[PDB]
Amino acid sequence: TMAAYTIVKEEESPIAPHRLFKALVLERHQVLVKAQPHVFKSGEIIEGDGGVGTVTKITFVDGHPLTYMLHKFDEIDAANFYCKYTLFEGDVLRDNIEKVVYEVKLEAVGGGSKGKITVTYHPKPGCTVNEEEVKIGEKKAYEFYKQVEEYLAANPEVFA
Ligand SMILES: [Cl-]
Repeated sequence: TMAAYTIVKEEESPIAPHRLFKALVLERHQVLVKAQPHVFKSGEIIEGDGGVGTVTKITFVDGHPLTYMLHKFDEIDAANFYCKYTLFEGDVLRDNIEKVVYEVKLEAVGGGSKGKITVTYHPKPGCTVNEEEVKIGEKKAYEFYKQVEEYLAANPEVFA
């Protein structure tokens, strides 16, 4: 009940993985305002050079329930379309979550991709991970994912 809580998800995309990996990982801070300008106000690198160790800050628009998030890149293997990164700060963590650790892995399937993401919610000591909260966060994450995919399909030159 006070353990970390992990979900794994796999889905195929018609988008080629080099584009999806830039949009969803490496340059996500530069795409999220373009793909979801009704949710995200800004995305920027606040520390680092783009690679391992980089911290990004994403802020939400006014009127959104959330305010900002900081993520750090832990591991990047761009040739294999793999990244581990950690959401380590922000109001979305509320009081009970220490960090959320993400692993993304894509591979080419014909002209598109197969993607796998693992998400691990780490509660603070003496706290628990609330499943309804995870469900709502994951629904919203899945909306972002699908709207990035719809943006890349509508704008085929981007990251091509
Ligand atoms: Cl600032």
